[PDB]
Amino acid sequence: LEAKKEENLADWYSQVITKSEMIEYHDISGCYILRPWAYAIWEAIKDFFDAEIKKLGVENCYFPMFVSQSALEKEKTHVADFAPEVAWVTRSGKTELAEPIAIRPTSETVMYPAYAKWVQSHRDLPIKLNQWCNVVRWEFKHPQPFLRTREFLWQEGHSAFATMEEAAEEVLQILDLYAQVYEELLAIPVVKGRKTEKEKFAGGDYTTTIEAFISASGRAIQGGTSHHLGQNFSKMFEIVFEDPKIPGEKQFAYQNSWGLTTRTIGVMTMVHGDNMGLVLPPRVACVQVVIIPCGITEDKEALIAKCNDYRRRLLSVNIRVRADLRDNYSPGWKFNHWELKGVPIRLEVGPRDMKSCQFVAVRRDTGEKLTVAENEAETKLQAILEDIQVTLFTRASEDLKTHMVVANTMEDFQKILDSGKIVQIPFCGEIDCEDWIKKTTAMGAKSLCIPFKPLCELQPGAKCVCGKNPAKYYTLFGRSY
Amino acid sequence: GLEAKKEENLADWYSQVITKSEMIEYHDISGCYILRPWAYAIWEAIKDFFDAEIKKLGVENCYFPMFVSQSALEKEKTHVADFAPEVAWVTRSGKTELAEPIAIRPTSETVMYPAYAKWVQSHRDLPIKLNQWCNVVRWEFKHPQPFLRTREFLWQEGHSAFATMEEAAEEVLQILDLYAQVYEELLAIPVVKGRKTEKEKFAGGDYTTTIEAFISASGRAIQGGTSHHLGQNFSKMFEIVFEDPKIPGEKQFAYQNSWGLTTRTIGVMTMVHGDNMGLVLPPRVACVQVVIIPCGILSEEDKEALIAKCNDYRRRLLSVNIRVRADLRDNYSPGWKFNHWELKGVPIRLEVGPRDMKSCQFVAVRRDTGEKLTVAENEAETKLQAILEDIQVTLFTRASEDLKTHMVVANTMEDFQKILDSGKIVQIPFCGEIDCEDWIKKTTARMGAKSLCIPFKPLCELQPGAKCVCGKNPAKYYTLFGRSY
Ligand SMILES: Cc1ccccc1CNC(=O)c1nccnc1NCc1ccccc1C
Ligand SMILES: Cc1ccccc1CNC(=O)c1nccnc1NCc1ccccc1C
Ligand code: PRO
Ligand code: PRO
Ligand SMILES: [Sr+2]
Ligand SMILES: [Sr+2]
Ligand SMILES: [Sr+2]
Ligand SMILES: [Sr+2]
Ligand SMILES: [Sr+2]
Ligand SMILES: [Sr+2]
Ligand SMILES: [Zn+2]
Ligand SMILES: [Zn+2]
Repeated sequence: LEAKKEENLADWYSQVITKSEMIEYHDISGCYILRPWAYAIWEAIKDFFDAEIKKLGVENCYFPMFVSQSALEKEKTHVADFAPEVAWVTRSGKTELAEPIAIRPTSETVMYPAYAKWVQSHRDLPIKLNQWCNVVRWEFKHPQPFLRTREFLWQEGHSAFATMEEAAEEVLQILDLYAQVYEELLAIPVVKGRKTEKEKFAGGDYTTTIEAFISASGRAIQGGTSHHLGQNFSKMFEIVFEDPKIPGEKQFAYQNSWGLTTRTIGVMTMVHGDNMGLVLPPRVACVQVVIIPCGITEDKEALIAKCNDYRRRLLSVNIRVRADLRDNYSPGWKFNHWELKGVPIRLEVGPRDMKSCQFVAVRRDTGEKLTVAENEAETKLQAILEDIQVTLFTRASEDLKTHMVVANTMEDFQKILDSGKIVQIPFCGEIDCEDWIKKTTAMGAKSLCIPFKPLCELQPGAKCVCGKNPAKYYTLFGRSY
Repeated sequence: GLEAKKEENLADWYSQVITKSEMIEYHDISGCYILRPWAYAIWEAIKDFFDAEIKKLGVENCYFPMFVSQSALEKEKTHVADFAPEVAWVTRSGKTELAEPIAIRPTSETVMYPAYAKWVQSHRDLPIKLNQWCNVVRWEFKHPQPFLRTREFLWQEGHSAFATMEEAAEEVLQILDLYAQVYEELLAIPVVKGRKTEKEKFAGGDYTTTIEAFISASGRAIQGGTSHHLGQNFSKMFEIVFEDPKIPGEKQFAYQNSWGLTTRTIGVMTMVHGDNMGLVLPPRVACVQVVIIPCGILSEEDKEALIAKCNDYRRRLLSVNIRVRADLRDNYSPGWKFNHWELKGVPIRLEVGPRDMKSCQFVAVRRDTGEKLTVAENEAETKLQAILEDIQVTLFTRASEDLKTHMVVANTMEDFQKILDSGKIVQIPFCGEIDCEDWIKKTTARMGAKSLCIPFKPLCELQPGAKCVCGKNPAKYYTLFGRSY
């Protein structure tokens, strides 16, 4: 690895995702190849998230990718902010189609016409559906793998309820699931809050989000969204049901939508990566422990059989293990090779170590070498793997606890912002006031989220940073990624 | 209920079954359809089986971009010219025309193999075995059918690259056998293995092996999956070269394969095993093998014990890994739940009446035969298990017999069209020419019979010196002919 993280971060990120065999560059700008090393992280998120949403009653399905030109113009506010971001298919071959067809930037306009046919009574509720698919967002910003891409994989769960109470209860349920994915699988602490009126989902009531922080660039990034659509989309697609007790009364449905993309892997690379390469948390690592024979220079057949000893012993306790037993490369090459890929534990077996009933476990995060007896293999490695997961989170929590501050004035909010930090400021919550913030912070700082539990309680009567309107709440501000 | 009959109008019967079973919902755009969770669970059941089998062969999962460039598609010329009229093109961002239209993938050959060239440099960089589960757009202007003939479908596509051609030719038949296991062991659908003719083969590749199924209701056959050996025709155009391990400087081209399996599997399952009373699911891919339905609806205290007895059955059937659901919904009638789960094709319906609860009795109803057999509260773990395996074999026996009745052999063009108009598929001696294959489709329609596959094990060996049905060229093999979807 030639680039450093504190110096050239952009070139460091490109070398890390490629040398770790996670990302391969295509030739259409905005598209990237998810190699099996990075795809195994996405499946680990799928098998965890799917097991949680199916407890809540959500069922997986799949909807068409194509949207007709008439279906996109059904919800006016939904097509406003999405019009410049949508890609249209106008012909197949050299034959122009009947009507231009769009690729889905989101499946709200595709499913809700079907929700209207399925919802006809109170018994046909609640509907809870989810799908793992791909979407196209034709944005004119600089693409970066995982983080910002035109095409990306995600999940989108759409749920219609008969009451606003049960709909509001699922919004916070899904948002806390997204928090578990970042904190308990990726070891990334995030801040849960609400979006402002300018950066909320178009055509919806309110948007909840989780904001992760990257100390290498001093920028924050949104990791997931969970919107409460209210009756906005159900009033335009005629998603109504009959009241169970009152005869003849028909009430509109209350709908929610929530999503989580593959930038979860990107934030993991940005938060835990170092100048030695990738760093995978043991919870999502494709290979947790790699076994490498050392000191090879004819008693070698026993050393290989002893590496196969640790390999099968770790498989029975259900620990993802890989045995690199290639004779083409030196043990020093394998050390560099698997450190770039982020394998949490390196299991070194030497000739004298084998005959001594001991081995060496090297931690990817700290580089510490711990000699472990042969009998304690399954139990000590299970303890170090759990310790690496927490260590990556505590160190990430320390960088988030110290880079998030409070500022009540504009110049002190401006000063701390240029020091690579995100700030919570008393904010009035107006669009015309937020545009001025991004105009004077310059690249300019945008709103991140209105945190549920802010760092400090807002003083009653305290004004906003603009000095003209009274402040409504503390809003986390900063530059986005 | 069901407003159509399978023998009367199969087209309307197909629309009623796929929708009333809550599998397919129609989309605003023709040719595109919605995969509801009941149909998606059938595809997920195929996924967990086929994924674990290719994992044992060294294949790893990944995901490639859905957009292909105009330069990469025009590399292999024979491949693009055959796919060109069905390639959806992205030509607009918002209300602005792009300076260079990009295409949506109808297959990921021209997308992955450029990356295969960068990865393959040494001999140890082989073999590369990569698979991906994704959707594919093939915007054909022909008559669309749900599952069977859709413009967008979910599928899997594995792309392998080997150093020697022996391992490549070996894996083609390995994947082809896995496709047969998906249809025979799981879907209980008998398939015939064979190679595709030069007309129906994969353009730009070497040879194409495929599986074929028969639908007795329409008398038409259908392709269930393909496994193409690409040879070096693709590695030569994308420069996928590896240095020779012994000969210094000399670089060799890699032998490649490609295989795909689509969601058409579900449509073939519904077309073959579906009856006039709804869907019929094989117990292997059954999302719900047995359904507990509390029937008999007075005594609310005993009625609570009836729901309690339902949970005991659902709790005991889980210990034997029998997929069970207890429909304890107090907002639906038991008669509603009967035909509702019958339309979904649940293999067994476990009904429990109040008199049966107070007498060590319960009734199990088979979906394939409709046998209402009363079983005691003792063999609930063994009898239902014996029925589930008896349902799987019975469905496969009816379909394997239907194939033997309608797959015959004819040696003259006269006997060809006669048995073809009887709703059967026929194995004929064929010369293998593209022009002769086009003449067969035109003559047998005056609706045209197409070549299905060249069976590896035909019904009869070609007699030495046999002539084709055309009479102008010697026959090379027996080919399965018949009308197709
Ligand atoms: C901003 C930009 C710049 C250049 C090109 C394209 C794009 C657009 N693409 C995205 O915003 C993006 N890309 C990958 C993964 N997640 C994403 N959204 C993030 C996202 C979207 C929806 C729900 C939840 C989340 C976390
Ligand atoms: C023929 C037609 C008519 C009208 C509109 C569109 C289409 C095209 N549709 C397909 O080719 C299709 N559709 C769904 C499932 N499998 C498919 N191919 C079948 C298939 C392809 C590749 C590998 C394996 C299989 C079994
Ligand atoms: O696009 C979005 O942001 C929401 C969440 C997933 C579905 N729609
Ligand atoms: O499209 C096809 O038919 C082949 C098989 C999967 C990849 N390409
Ligand atoms: Sr009213
Ligand atoms: Sr009302
Ligand atoms: Sr492999
Ligand atoms: Sr040469
Ligand atoms: Sr050569
Ligand atoms: Sr001749
Ligand atoms: Zn203000
Ligand atoms: Zn001929």
